[PDB]
Amino acid sequence: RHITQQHLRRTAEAEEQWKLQAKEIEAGRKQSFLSFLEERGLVNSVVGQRDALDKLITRKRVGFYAGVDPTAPSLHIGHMLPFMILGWAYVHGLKAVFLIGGSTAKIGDPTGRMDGATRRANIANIHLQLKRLGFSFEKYGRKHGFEWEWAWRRALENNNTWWNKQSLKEVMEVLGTSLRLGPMLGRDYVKSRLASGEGMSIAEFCYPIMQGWDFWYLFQRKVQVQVGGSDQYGNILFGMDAIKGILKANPESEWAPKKDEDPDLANPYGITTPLLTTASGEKAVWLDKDMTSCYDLYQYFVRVADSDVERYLKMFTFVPTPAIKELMEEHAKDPSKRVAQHKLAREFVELIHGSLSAEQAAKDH
Amino acid sequence: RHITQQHLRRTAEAEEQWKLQAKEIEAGRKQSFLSFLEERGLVNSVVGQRDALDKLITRKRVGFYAGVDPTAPSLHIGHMLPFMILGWAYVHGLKAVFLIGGSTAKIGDPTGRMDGATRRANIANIHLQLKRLGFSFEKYGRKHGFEWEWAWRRALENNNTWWNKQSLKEVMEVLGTSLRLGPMLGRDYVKSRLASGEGMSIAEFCYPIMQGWDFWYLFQRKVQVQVGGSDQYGNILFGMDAIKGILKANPESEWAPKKDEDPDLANPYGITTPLLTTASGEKAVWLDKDMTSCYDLYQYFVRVADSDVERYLKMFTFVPTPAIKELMEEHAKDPSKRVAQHKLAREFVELIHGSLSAEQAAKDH
Ligand SMILES: N[C@@H](Cc1ccc(O)cc1)C(=O)O
Ligand SMILES: N[C@@H](Cc1ccc(O)cc1)C(=O)O
Repeated sequence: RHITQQHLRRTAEAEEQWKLQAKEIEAGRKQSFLSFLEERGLVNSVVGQRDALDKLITRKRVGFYAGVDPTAPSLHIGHMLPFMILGWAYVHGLKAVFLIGGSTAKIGDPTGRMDGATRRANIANIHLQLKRLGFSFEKYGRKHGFEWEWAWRRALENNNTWWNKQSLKEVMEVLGTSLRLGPMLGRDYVKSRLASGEGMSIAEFCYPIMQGWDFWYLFQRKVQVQVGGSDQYGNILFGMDAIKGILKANPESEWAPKKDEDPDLANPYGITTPLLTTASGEKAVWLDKDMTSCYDLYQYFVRVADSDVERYLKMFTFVPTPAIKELMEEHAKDPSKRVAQHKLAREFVELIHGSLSAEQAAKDH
Repeated sequence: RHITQQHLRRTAEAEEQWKLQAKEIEAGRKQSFLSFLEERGLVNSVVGQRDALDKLITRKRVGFYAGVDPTAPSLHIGHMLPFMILGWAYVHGLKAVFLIGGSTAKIGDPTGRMDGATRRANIANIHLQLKRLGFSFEKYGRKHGFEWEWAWRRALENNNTWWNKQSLKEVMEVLGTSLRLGPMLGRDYVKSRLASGEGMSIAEFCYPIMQGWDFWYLFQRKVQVQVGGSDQYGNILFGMDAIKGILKANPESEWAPKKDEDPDLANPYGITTPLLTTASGEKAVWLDKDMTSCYDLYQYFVRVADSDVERYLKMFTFVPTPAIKELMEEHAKDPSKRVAQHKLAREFVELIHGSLSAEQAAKDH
């Protein structure tokens, strides 16, 4: 009854806070969120106009989301950089949505290229890991630290929440009529797999459509930025162009920027993170304690190159940048003792497995 | 309660009648249904092995269906040949399904290449025309004539009965994973429209998938033969190969031919009718009295070439073939008087607009 009143008031107050903060940033006194992500090295590139996205985040309490296909029994450190971004986003009052690809995983992302019983277990375990990684980001966040507010928004979703019932009709009418075949047949892996004679299924060919429709679904629900690994660039761009195509064809839409509104504030954007390598190829260190014990995880992060510990510290921890600047000189004193590698490992193992587990692994090694 | 008992008994009796009739045909004493359709010139070609389809129809009380996309405010004589087949099928105890393309028409069949308000009216009017064309086939049938039985089955469907809710997920999993992209990109109009730079939408590209899924939906419901115009050959073959692909990948399926069962009795088949021309191109004579009065329709069929009145009589009427053989000699007496053209016109105008209207138009002209 009157709860809509309280909630609406709170919303207004949040908007005020964001407008003041926006005056701070845009006048120069405070650093924008995108600039910060860059100084942490979590931004491999922006899908869309970079300054337009900085403008969006500064002017608007928007939402971010990253998706993982449960094609692994557990997460590994490779997935963490998008989530790091989400983490940051969350503790900065922006909405963070962790998405599990329940339906998309049954097809498999054909970039850059299984049984159900296994896949269901994978879904369950990763769902647990992200459910606890949320609260973990809250704890770890309020320690460095960020004051938890009522405006903070966190969400864990599984896309088959809507693919269990999403009509093919609606997808074809709303989105299918906007997408053009030629451009899609221009995609890299489509050219590759058609040239090789290996080919594809129609299901595989329609994967980026399904992912774009996840993006659209979350777009109607205040999520405007999609975050992913570098490899996902193509899928993210495709998403944006998809949503735009919808708006450009339903200009009367509840989400289309009707003049005189700034289009940069209504459009979708993307962020791609760097790619981690084991001095050779991509990434395998799990986050399931039963596959990678806390001692083994810690052990992995201890043995990080002296050349890399800076970027790694900026990307995999919440420690302030100045504390890193000083810690790196204090490390330069005697690099023999892994001064930085140890802070890194302890920080991350805490972020993943808890503070007690982290200090246990630390005292051990 | 006990109504399932009565119905099941009736079903058994029908199966008996069909088995006896099948002994008649296969021993030679009676003509098969496919052979009959051929002697009427309604069979331009068979999609699948012809003798296998003859075998199917002879051994099994299967179902037929033809689809029309409401992209015209009314039907025209061009649509009639598939329906003629259906008509025959119906009056022979086989199931006949007339399908309106409520959803497919919103996309438009891209072979061999609009607003909603109009399209809805089109749907309504064609729905009326087919609803009355069914009862019309019953009347006209029991006049030549065929004894109406309890086993006779007739149906009028609109595919958005299931596209209003059909999940994209189910289509992709069941069918999308079987379809291969390369072959589809080999389709004629896809090569044509990609070469020209005109291109397509994804919705257009997925049209034959939707139509194949209509075929699959009706396939689960005892309909095994799809009938269409010659132009629809590609769409029908694609349908068959689609259904087969489903069965070949779900061999445990309720509809897959598990040995030792004859696959020819479990597979889908197609029939394509000839194409009508106005001595130049395709077909425009409507069946709506408000667009083509009974006098105008009759007038069209009166002026048919003497060279063509035989095939036209075999295809557009239920008159027995011998009655045509004699009527064509009685016509050869004095071709000046349109002896055959008149029987043709009267017959068809009766089949479409009623007996009284037919005799009115006849006495007029
Ligand atoms: N494509 C991502 C998973 C994903 C699933 C759904 C999305 O909406 C986005 C991303 C991967 O393979 O890791
Ligand atoms: N393709 C047909 C219409 C149709 C629609 C649905 C079907 O399942 C079959 C046919 C036409 O254009 O005339």
